[PDB]
Amino acid sequence: QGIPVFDGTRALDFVQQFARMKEQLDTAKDQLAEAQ
Amino acid sequence: QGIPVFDGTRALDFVQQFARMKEQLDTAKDQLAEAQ
Repeated sequence: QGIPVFDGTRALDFVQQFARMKEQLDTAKDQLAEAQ
Repeated sequence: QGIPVFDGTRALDFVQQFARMKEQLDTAKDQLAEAQ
């Protein structure tokens, strides 16, 4: 679009959110293994 | 709104987040198939 901007704060926040999503995915896979 | 801005960094980050949400959804569907 126009006038690109780098929201430096969201980068750290997005890294943390990505880590928590990884951990949620790992827990879900553990549940799947348990059910199997 | 006003003065549109393209946060080029979030685009890559959003792609990664979308991939992880896809994988979470796939795991949830696998759990559902297991329970059924």
